[PDB]
Amino acid sequence: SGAIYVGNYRVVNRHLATHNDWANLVWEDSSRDLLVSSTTAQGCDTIARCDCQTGVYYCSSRRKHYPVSFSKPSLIFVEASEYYPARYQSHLMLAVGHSEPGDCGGILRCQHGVVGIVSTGGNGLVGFADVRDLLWLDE
Ligand SMILES: CSc1cccc(CN2C[C@@H](C(N)=O)CCC2=O)c1
Ligand SMILES: [Zn+2]
Repeated sequence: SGAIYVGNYRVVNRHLATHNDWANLVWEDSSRDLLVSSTTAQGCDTIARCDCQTGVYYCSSRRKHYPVSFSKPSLIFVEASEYYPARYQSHLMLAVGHSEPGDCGGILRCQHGVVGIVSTGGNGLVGFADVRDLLWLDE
């Protein structure tokens, strides 16, 4: 679990979105595993606007943050779940690091701000859904 709070918006993994998130829906993209809902309070998280490939993510299954090198956002094949059939997920970045399904939503940050949230991982892997291209989050 985990979410980004910026302005009048809440960014969550689409597969973890609640009934409240869907009744206050602003935008969703199944191919990215992202959903954005509107909120009654103002958020102060800062979204990074950069091409950083290094940062730190929160891993809830270890109660720890880990520094990682991560790939550029791209279409990567992801295996099936009760949430999705096997498919290409877009705007996804991989790093070598620990992750388990309940780790989805943990934030990845660089010196410029929030980069994305955990959404994948594998055998050692871990994947992050990028949010840096969502320029409208700031306005
Ligand atoms: C086996 S480690 C791991 C870590 C994070 C996530 C997963 C698998 N997964 C993929 C998600 C997606 N983005 O399609 C949907 C929900 C889900 O459980 C495995
Ligand atoms: Zn950066």
